[PDB]
Amino acid sequence: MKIAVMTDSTSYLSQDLIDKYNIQIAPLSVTFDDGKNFTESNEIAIEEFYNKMASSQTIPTTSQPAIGEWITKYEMLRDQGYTDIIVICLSSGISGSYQSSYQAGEMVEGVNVHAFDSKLAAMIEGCYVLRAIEMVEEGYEPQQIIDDLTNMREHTGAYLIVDDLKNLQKSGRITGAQAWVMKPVLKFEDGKIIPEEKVRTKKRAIQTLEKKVLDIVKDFEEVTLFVINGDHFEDGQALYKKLQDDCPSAYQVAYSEFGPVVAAHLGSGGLGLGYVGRKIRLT
Ligand SMILES: CC[C@H](C)CCCCCCCCCCCCC(=O)O
Repeated sequence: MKIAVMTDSTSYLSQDLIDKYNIQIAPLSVTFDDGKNFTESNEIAIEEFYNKMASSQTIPTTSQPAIGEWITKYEMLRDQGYTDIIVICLSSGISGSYQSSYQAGEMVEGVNVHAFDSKLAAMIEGCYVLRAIEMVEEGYEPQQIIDDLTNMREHTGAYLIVDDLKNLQKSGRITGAQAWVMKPVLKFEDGKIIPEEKVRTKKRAIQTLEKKVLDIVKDFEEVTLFVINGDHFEDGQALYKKLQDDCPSAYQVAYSEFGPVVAAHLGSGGLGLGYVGRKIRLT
């Protein structure tokens, strides 16, 4: 038994971790209104993406990995001698990437695929990859890893804000906000993005993100927090610095950013605060 762990590009793992653990990536893509298509990778300079998105009369659209891209990746890992593949996917609530990876796993011969619906995105999704790789090294079997990740998902969540709900509304990735067709605070709930509160200022929304999350993770035996920032540098920097001041060092507090595919749906000003009830290995 040789177990591989792979994921899609929206887990936004650093190239260092991808290189070190040889993590295969099924990439998602972005398509701009001038017909220019782009595949997600760390090669992309993210400020260049925000610039083109701001200079687009029409919001760009995104694509999940086609089912054939999952298949090709599964066959490559099988043909390298892997018998089992753990697949960490973007939330099934916002993308078909998981169901495609699931269906692709049924269709590929000679290797066992264990697709996992992270029910989130970005480096919070990435944390499931890093937990899976850690357990593989420790000798666990695929069902034990899927069981552990499922328990991890019960103590994992995220809150977030955006400058303008237009991008989420255009793509249909905000649920239950038909009345809004003030500053909204959103959260993930069973893999979908819903409104949580509405505050008067952006600064109060950022303080609200911290309070919501700290109130939750206070009861966890292990805590990892991720500040995941968009195109406004000082917003993520302000939240990250304040968390380092307000949290004990027993909390793991990390920083990351949104890639093009997620940025296309949030628009400018996206800022997330995510939590995992585990001490995830980030090295
Ligand atoms: C701290 C964690 C953060 C709060 C996470 C925020 C994630 C926001 C996701 C926006 C929606 C992306 C849909 C991509 C669909 C891709 C497709 O299938 O086309």
